[PDB]
Amino acid sequence: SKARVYADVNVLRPKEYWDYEALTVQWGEQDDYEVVRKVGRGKYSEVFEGINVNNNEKCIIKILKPVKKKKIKREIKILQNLMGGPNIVKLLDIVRDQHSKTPSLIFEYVNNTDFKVLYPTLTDYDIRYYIYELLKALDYCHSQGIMHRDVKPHNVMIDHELRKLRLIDWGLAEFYHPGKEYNVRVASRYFKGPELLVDLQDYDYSLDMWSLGCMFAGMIFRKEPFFYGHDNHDQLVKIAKVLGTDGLNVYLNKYRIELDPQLEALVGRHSRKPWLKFMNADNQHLVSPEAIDFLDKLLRYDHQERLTALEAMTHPYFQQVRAAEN
Ligand SMILES: O=c1cc(-c2ccc(O)cc2)oc2cc(O)cc(O)c12
Repeated sequence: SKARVYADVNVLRPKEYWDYEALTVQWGEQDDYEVVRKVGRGKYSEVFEGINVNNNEKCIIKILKPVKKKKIKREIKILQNLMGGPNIVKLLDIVRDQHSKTPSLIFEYVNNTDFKVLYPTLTDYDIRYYIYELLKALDYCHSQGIMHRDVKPHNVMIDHELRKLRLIDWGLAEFYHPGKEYNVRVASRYFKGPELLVDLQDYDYSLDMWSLGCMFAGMIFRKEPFFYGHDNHDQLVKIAKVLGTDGLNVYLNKYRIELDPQLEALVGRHSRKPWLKFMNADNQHLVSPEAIDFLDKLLRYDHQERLTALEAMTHPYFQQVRAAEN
């Protein structure tokens, strides 16, 4: 399998662009940036609101947990390559503690509201707006040869006052090369595409569009997370119970993949559940025919069948957002 768009990006570009292991980091001054308060954390980092003591402007200090050289260089290289692209978080500096060599990444500050409290307040129009802004970031990173591989609401910072969105945490992101087999242990469980769950390793940018579809379904149906599996096997079961197993079998046959007998037994056989079955009184004002058409075009087993980010942005679902911008 191969990406249907942007497959040649890293091929045309000089090796320096994608050869992240050859990067040599130029370290800033640790002292320039002071921690004000903790804002977040995950398996690989802790995140603090900070102050640049020179200009007294706010920043984000991302303190990395013990990480291998290769992986830190990958995140840094991707951030540098993408710096300045639409709605991509801006990496401003890279610093380290002299004693322990603990690295911190320094970013622009976004006055975020956590999705668990933000998303339930969003109007129909705001959902269309913010999904469009997120699509700008994804089309940009894909156009630059990069898959994010961890799209989820936790990685989308929104200053709802300034209507500003940034796609953050490029720590799982990778360069796309035609024919390459990737680790499937990427993306957060609830946002893992079928490709990850059935061990299809030669995946591409389309993985992010599945994750976006999950995020989107969660928003319009007010069911967060939308596919709620307890482990990676259960995650495929949850998907199969929505999309149906008939669709799953054609997919598996196309890419000549056989499931583990344990997984096959858990998946069983399931009818397709139409999208309107998720509609209720609470989500009613969000679940229009255009929303459904758009969602249906993202949540496809076959990664080659999903809308590209560029296509998604042209969907009639976003026509009002485009018109406002034009
Ligand atoms: O402005 C923010 C930026 C970041 C951030 C987190 C990881 C990155 O690679 C880059 C930026 O995380 C946050 C996490 C929060 O809970 C709140 C934030 O405002 C931010």
